[PDB]
Amino acid sequence: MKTAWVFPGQGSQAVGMGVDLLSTAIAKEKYQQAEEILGWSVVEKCQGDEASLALTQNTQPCLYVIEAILADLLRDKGFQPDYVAGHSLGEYSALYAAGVFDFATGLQLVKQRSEVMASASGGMMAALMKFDQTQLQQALTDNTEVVLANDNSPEQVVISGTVAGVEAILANVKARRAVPLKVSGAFHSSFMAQPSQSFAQTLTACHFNDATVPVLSNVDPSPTQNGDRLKEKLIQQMTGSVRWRETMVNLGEIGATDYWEVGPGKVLTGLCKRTCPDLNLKNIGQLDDLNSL
Repeated sequence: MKTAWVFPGQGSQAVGMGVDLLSTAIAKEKYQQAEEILGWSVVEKCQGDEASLALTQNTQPCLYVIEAILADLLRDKGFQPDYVAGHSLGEYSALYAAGVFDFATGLQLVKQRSEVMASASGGMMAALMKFDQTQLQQALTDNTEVVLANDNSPEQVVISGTVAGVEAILANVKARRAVPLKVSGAFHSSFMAQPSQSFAQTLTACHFNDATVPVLSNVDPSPTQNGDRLKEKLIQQMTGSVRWRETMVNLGEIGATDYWEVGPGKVLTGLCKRTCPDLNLKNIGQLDDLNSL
């Protein structure tokens, strides 16, 4: 048996997430750490307005803090990961889970990362479920204003770019539904370049430990544990595509028999269903999940 822990990103947040975790000493502590580092309470913010929670400058550090808490809760129960990965923001949680940086260093990175992306608005992203893979390529080949930002499952991708451009492909690629994401930036595309290049200055000055388990990174989901290759892949992540489909395939084939989504929602196990359906799925995002072992 080999188990992957995978960490969900933006879009998996829901109101009330993490709040039941608060009766554990581990959660209480890290929440207080997050509060001193961030200047606001993650618990309080997770119980706020829905739209407000979805603002990426709230969502990202909220998801990271909760996911790091879940990882440590899992550890305390004795469970340990064989492989880690995370979807966009999730990668940070995965990196913390793998010893690459400590809790606090990670939260500071996430905080800055999410500020950059929140201020780096202008453009737009949309998701496509059940599309003509052929018609997608024609609409994307030679397209300077629209790129592929997530490759999530054979049935699903996310495109990214100018408002005009993304609306176009929407109307002239067979598929529905085709749903604008609740984000207002051209994330995971070259539009993030100038934003991604100041944050990269910050990232390179940060020492990365080697990982205690294999990390499969978004831009290159081949397993590795080298601290410097992982930083390199992470630095590349903000302008680059999330190869999550390939992440799951790599998992299933390098040995992993089980696949645990460590965080709120069912998005990453949902994806795994229609990609590697012979893998065993758990969703660990609530105390109730933890208690069932």
